[PDB]
Amino acid sequence: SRSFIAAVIAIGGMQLLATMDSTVAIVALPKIQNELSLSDAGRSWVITAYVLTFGGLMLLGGRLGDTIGRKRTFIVGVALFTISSVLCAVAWDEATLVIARLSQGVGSAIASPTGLALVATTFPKGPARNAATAVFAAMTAIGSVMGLVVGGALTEVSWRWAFLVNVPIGLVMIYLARTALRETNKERMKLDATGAILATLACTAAVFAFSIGPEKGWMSGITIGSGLVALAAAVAFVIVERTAENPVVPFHLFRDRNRLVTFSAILLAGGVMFSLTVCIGLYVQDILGYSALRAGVGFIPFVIAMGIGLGVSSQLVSRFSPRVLTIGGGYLLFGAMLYGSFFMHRGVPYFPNLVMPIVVGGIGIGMAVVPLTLSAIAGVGFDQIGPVSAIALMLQSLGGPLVLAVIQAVITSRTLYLGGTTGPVKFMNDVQLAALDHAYTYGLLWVAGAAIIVGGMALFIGYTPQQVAHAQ
Amino acid sequence: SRSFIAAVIAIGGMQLLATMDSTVAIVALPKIQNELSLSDAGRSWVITAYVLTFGGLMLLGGRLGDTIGRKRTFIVGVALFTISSVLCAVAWDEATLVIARLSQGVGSAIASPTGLALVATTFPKGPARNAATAVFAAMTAIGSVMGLVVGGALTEVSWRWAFLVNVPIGLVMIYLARTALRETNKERMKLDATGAILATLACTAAVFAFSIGPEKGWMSGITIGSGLVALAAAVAFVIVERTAENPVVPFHLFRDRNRLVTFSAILLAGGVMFSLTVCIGLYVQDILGYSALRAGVGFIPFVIAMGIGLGVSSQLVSRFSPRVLTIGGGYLLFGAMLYGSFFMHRGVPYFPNLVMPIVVGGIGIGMAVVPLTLSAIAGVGFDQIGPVSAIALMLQSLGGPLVLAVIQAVITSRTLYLGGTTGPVKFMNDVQLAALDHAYTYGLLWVAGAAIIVGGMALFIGYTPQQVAHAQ
Ligand SMILES: CC(C)=C[C@H]1[C@H](C(=O)Nc2ccc(-c3ncccn3)c(Br)n2)C1(C)C
Ligand SMILES: CC(C)=C[C@H]1[C@H](C(=O)Nc2ccc(-c3ncccn3)c(Br)n2)C1(C)C
Repeated sequence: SRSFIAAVIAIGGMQLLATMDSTVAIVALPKIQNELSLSDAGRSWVITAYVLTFGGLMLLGGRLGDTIGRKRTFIVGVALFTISSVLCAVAWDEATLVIARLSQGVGSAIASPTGLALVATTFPKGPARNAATAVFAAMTAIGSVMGLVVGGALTEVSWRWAFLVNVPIGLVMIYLARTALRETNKERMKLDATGAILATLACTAAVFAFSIGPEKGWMSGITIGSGLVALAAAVAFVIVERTAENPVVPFHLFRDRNRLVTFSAILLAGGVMFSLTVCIGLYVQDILGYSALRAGVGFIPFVIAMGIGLGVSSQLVSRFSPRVLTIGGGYLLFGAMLYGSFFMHRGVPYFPNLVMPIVVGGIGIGMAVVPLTLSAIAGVGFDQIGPVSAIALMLQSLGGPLVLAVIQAVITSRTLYLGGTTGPVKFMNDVQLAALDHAYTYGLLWVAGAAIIVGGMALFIGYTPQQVAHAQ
Repeated sequence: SRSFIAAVIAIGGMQLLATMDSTVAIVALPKIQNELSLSDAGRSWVITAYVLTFGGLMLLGGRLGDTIGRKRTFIVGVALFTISSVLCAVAWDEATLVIARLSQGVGSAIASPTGLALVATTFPKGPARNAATAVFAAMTAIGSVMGLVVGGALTEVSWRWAFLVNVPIGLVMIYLARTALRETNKERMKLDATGAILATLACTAAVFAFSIGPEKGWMSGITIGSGLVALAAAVAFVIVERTAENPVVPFHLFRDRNRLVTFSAILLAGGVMFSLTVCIGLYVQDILGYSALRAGVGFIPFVIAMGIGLGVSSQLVSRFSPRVLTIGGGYLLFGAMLYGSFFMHRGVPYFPNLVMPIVVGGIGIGMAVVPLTLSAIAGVGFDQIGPVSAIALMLQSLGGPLVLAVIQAVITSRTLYLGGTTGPVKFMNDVQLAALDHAYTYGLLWVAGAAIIVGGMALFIGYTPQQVAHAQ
């Protein structure tokens, strides 16, 4: 009872912390610019510092779990995250802020992968694993909405006070991490230093190239050089992993078609969800003119609906195949994305027009999330959960930017076609506002079209409700 | 008053009669084969003579209404259909049945397209036209189900009495149409005999080739010759229509993207509806073992649901665009088809596994069909409505076989994949029955894919509610 609650909260705390930090950091960018006197490059670098280390230290963090221990790695990561958040709060110049953000991203990349391995190992297959997966999914949304609310609330005094909010809750997690999580005293495995180094180099180079491409121009020497470095590092990693004991990423796993389909669905679904949340935030905080507080408190129905959906999916996964639940959730998600696409324009009441799509989509996402997570880590084995979980988190965090960039490009092209301007929102006339509203409602259609493929690829799962939701 | 009801029922009764006769002809084939000792070729000729005469002379029937008179043409078509129905029952040799069916199909082709023209040119734009369209679409399914019931319950004594049920219906049509509909009083036009003859012979050649394809083969010289003749006839028709005084198929109004998209949507939607009806009837009769009478009794809720959907759509079209209603109906129908594809197999109870999908699909079809046809008959002209209606009915009745053949091919391939057998379903064991059940449940997914492409392509309609459902 109490032990299970403590264990699931300790496992899910890292996702809550990371999402809260990201949301609060993105909310209070321009007060930071005013106080620190930063340029556009500094504004980009503040967010880029997190992503560089988050992406460049994913597989390594997944592998160190067997090298040292999962519990020790979890507390180490949470402690580093808290210390680097304190450094972010105390940071006085641009260099200190960048260093602190890089350290916090290092802690996130060393702590997040181990959470999925912990949820796989601590609880065996059965109802306990289902409930743990539901809690793990719910913590992310709860953290996102809470971070949005607190960041909006703390916009009146200073941006420094916002980072310190990450200190107490994290400490609580540490306390829980010291009690519920146990150690099996299993034999300690080794690490493939060459493969891990190659993977880290390739990931860091790719992330740096992707971030610096649009900002400094494409094919600007640095961009192509970083791309070539990433390609060479990936090729060397693939060559090395062919005959290396305890691979960083086992390629022979990806032969099964069930797992390939599941992972591709994970990538696409993560991209769609990230694009949806970014677009809805921009539309609510830009077009309708809602403040940060109202935008934050308007997503509580989303949290409640997603929790209800996750609970229902956890209850019903023990008898129904994962593809059925995935398509069932997608049905309501696609209904909401169309209702919003057709009957949303500036000047509509919140209650009868905006909250119902939120509730329907949240319920659909609640049913959709659990079966994919259960299928990803199904029948994997202890000595191999690490890389699978690391790849799952990597794909979820990687699908986002590409789809978001495509949607923003479509919206910009539509706005240019309607007769608007690409300037700032705060210096816009009525015609440009109408053009932007129509462009956003048009981009929702492309998001739904992407969801079409996301769901159609999920018809080839093949898993049965006896390999993911029963004991042994 | 009573005049409105009389007009709408008289207009739709031709669709009712055609659908009922087609259903009762499909039902009573084995009895005719036993009685007349006809081979498979005889049955194929019997089923295909009506199709040949219905497709070959459709455009001529739609065009002669302007030169002769719409009311007079409808009267003549109904009388010819009644006489042919009387002749069909009292037959002694194969030739008599063939010629009676040919005459009946000729009459149906002459009379059916004039119904939509009468709807357009008799009831002014507004609520009256909406109600007329709703009832016109409703009694098609009403006639389908009542003809299925009559054929099931009447073929237990004598097959000849099945073809004698059309006489009272034809008599009430002739009386009501003579009493209610009134003369157009328009100046008589002139007919382009050469173009009409070319189009009629091209359509006849195409239908004959399609009929003789499966019976003979795809390599036989007869099929190649028929196809070449059809292509040459189409070339002659299109080249002569360059400077036709009263073109049979005007190409000058096909420069509107909305109209072309609407016509393609009509084609694909009609194909999907025909395929779904045929497949569900075959599934109910073959696998579940239901009798014809039980199937007829079990589809009355489909009629009721379609009526409810039409009633709601007629009122809703006054304020919303065709796109929104079409997509909502497609949403409900997609949900119903997915539920059928997943949770259906032999041995299930009838009540909570077969009524809800039927009702939801009926509501969706009702909400979907009305906006499409109002879009089809919107803004054409008093001198070109006939050809437009003829093209609409031609595409609606032509889309069926094209997709039904593909669906049946997929079903047979899937059946052979699991290792079933080909032939009669009554002589199979449990293995082949299970294989064929899985094949039908798999083909439902392809029908759903056809529906989703239908909706995606109908997303580009672009009409305005004012031009379709607003008066003056
Ligand atoms: C051909 C076919 C069966 C289409 C199905 C799509 C679907 O079911 N689409 C879907 C399903 C699930 C998710 C999702 N969302 C968040 C997290 C995980 N999964 C998403 Br974006 N789209 C629709 C309902 C249109
Ligand atoms: C991208 C997009 C907007 C997809 C929409 C499809 C749709 O809305 N599909 C649809 C819509 C209408 C009809 C129909 N059915 C009978 C008679 C007339 N129309 C049919 Br088959 N499918 C779905 C709900 C998946």
